[PDB]
Amino acid sequence: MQIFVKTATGKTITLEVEPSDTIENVKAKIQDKEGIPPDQQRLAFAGKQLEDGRTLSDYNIQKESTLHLALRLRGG
Repeated sequence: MQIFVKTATGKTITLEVEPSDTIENVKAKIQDKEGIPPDQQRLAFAGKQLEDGRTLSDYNIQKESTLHLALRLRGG
């Protein structure tokens, strides 16, 4: 039903996407939440590189399972 994307800051974010809206949707639903635009973020699953252009539910996403997110540097 839902999923969990945990930022590199250690903050947990409960997310809700469609099974076939592509990984791109996982980044878009967080763009409004954390405000961080695309590209500045990156997704993974237990270390497995996730990629857009494929059905996320067929890729690695599972029911209420945990994913791993990476963000940009602070810059200073």
